[PDB]
Amino acid sequence: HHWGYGKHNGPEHWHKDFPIAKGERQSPVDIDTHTAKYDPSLKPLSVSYDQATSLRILNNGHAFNVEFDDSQDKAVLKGGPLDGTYRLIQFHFHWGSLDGQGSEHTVDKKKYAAELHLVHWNTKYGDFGKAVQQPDGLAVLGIFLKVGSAKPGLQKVVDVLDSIKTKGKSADFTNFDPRGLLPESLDYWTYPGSLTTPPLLECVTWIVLKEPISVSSEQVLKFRKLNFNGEGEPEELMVDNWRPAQPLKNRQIKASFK
Ligand SMILES: [Cl-]
Ligand SMILES: [Zn+2]
Repeated sequence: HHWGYGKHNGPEHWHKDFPIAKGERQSPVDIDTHTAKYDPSLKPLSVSYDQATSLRILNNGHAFNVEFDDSQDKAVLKGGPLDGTYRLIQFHFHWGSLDGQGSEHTVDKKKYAAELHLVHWNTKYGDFGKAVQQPDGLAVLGIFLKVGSAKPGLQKVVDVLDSIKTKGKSADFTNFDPRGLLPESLDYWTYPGSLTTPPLLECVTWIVLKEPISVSSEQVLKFRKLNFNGEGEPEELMVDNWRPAQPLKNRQIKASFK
C-alpha cells in the first residue's frame, strides 16, 4: 500500500507516511495573477540546453521521466531568481483523464490539460541526493499544456510511450532536444516550494512560465494509454497523476513581467 493517485492512496492520504505534506512551503499552488508582485530586480532566465544529452525514458509507476546526463554542465538553467548553476537531470509531465484537468499549478483557478516539469539541481551541492536536502537545492521549470495544435518536438516522446507501457519499463532515448518543448516567451512567476510527489521535500524554487504550449488532442491521448501497474498486473490507466493546490500560507509569488 504505498502512495499513488487513487481513492485509497491518493494525495489526501500522503501526510500519513510524509508528514511534511502539511508543511509551510508545499506545492503546487494557485497563482492569483492580481496578487502576484511584479519584481523588477528579477533577471531573465538563461536556459542553455545546446549541449543536452538525453539518455533514457522510463515509466516509474507515477509518471514517465526522460533522463539526462548530469555528470557535467551540459544543459543548465541560470538567472532568474537563481544564484548559481542548476543542472537538468530529468523532465516529466502530469496530465488528466480529460482535457480540462491535469496541471498541478493553476492560474486564477484555471486548470490546464497537462504540466511539464523540467527538474534541475544546484551544482554547489555536488549530486541530486544532496541537493534535495537544501532549501535552495532544486529549480523546476513548469510549463502548462493546452490542447489545440500539435507540438512537433513532443512527437518523438509520444511515439516511444508504446515501448514503456507498464511500471518498470525503460527504453534508450538519445538525441532528444528539450528546446522543442519551450514556449516562445520566458516570462514567469516564481515562488519557494516543494516536490509535488513524495517525499515532498521543501527544496524547490519554482519557475512557472506564463505562456502555455499547445499539443494536440491525439498527442495527450497517448499519455493516457500508459499504465500505473507493472506487466501484467490488472490494468490501471495512468491518468490524473496531479496533486491539487496547496495553501499558499506565508508566501509571495513574484512575476518577472507586468
Ligand atoms: Cl521521481
Ligand atoms: Zn512533476
